[PDB]
Amino acid sequence: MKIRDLLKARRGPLFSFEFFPPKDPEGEEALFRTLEELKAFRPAFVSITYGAMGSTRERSVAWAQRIQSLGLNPLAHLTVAGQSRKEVAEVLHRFVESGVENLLALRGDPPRGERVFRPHPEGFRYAAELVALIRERYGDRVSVGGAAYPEGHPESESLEADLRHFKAKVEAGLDFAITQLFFNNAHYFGFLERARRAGIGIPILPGIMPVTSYRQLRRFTEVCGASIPGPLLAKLERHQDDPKAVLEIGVEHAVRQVAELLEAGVEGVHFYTLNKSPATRMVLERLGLRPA
Ligand SMILES: Cc1cc2nc3c(=O)[nH]c(=O)nc-3n(C[C@H](O)[C@H](O)[C@H](O)COP(=O)(O)OP(=O)(O)OC[C@H]3O[C@@H](n4cnc5c(N)ncnc54)[C@H](O)[C@@H]3O)c2cc1C
Repeated sequence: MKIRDLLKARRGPLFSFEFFPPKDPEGEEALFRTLEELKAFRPAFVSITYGAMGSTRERSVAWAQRIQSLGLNPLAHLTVAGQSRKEVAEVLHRFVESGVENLLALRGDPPRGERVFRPHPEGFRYAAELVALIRERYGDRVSVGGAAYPEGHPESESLEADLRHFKAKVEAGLDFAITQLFFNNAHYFGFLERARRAGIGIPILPGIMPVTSYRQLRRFTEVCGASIPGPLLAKLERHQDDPKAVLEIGVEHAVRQVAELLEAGVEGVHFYTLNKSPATRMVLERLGLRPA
């Protein structure tokens, strides 16, 4: 069930989505419904977001195990921020020990209120270090993915540096990568070519977040450094007080993006659902897919 193999032997573009482990029963109940609805569209793998600095690691392990019994293939996210190397290696072992064959090796953001990353006094500093750890201890027993930034990571000194660091991370042992969310496909195609030019040949999957609220869009882009197309921005701002109009605008925009990506031959599309199914399901259905 390694993503590396799923990509190579695919019969068409892979559908995947991400969810985060809830912090309450109401959250769990809502997530279960979301998993049920999206599972009907046959996801190749399902990402499990890793709480900031390991704050909810036990929950990640719990869900990595739980979705397998639901017939889903887990891509367990794992960061090195705010945790000792030992703590990281431990949770990593719990994932593998639980049947997880796919890991998304990440660094994690700085603590809240801090713009410059600082590692745990006894932890890793770069995602590449975790990729190396995973390979050194498990080899090709698991498939590893990493984050890519079409518009550059906020902390990178320059785009050239951002790309060099990504290549280094790939060289550490990545089978694939998933990009930060983007709203204009040009950002993605441009990054893809910059990558190929730099000698990177691994599959780089586009990460897409269909918008369901104006605030959501503004806040997510402000934090991740992604940009908003002027036309989309104007439309969402004008209809922000209308939940239905906003959902329609966001879904249509995502449909347009995804339709072109699929025609361009991407190997798959990764959806950021924020534990909600409506937007993603509407995009898939408007693209012509129907529940199994
Ligand atoms: C698909 C995806 C999934 C994500 N999932 C999660 C999640 O589950 N939990 C979570 O907390 N966050 C998650 N994030 C956010 C991510 O952790 C933050 O963007 C974080 O700030 C960077 O993580 P990274 O793995 O990209 O780091 P890195 O690749 O390590 O990059 C961090 C910074 O260090 C620089 N750098 C890298 N190597 C070097 C070097 N050798 N020398 C100098 N500088 C270097 C980079 O250019 C960059 O600016 C996700 C992001 C994406 C795109």
